Amino acid sequence: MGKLSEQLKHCNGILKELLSKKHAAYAWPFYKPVDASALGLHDYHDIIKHPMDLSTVKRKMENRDYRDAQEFAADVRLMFSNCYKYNPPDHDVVAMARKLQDVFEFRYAKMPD
Ligand SMILES: CNC(=O)c1cc(C(=O)NC2CC2)cn(Cc2cccc3[nH]ccc23)c1=O
Repeated sequence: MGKLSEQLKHCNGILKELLSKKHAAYAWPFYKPVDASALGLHDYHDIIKHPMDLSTVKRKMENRDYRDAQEFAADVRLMFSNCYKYNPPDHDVVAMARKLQDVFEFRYAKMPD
């Protein structure tokens, strides 16, 4: 019933949408941790100090790690910030990040107060 639980269920809804087939064409680079070794990105962990991905966010939601919506948002935005910091701004992964962030920001804005 409480405000924090209700706001966290909004976040869970967003999370579920970000991982849905509706957004899969652009969301898929954010499903799993960046495997820097597999992708040849041997400078990734020198540039990105706090890696984040939707699977980690989902793990933290399932483990009741997130105490409020603001904590959930900070992880989702960190994932996007990491993409914008590491990747050239003309790489498809950045375009895909932009589109998924647009989904995140517009539904997050509708959070029950
Ligand atoms: C969060 N993900 C990343 O930061 C990421 C970085 C790089 C990457 O190679 N970045 C280099 C600096 C350019 C490659 N991938 C895979 C990928 C994703 C999307 C389109 C693609 N087209 C070709 C590969 C590819 C990612 O998911």
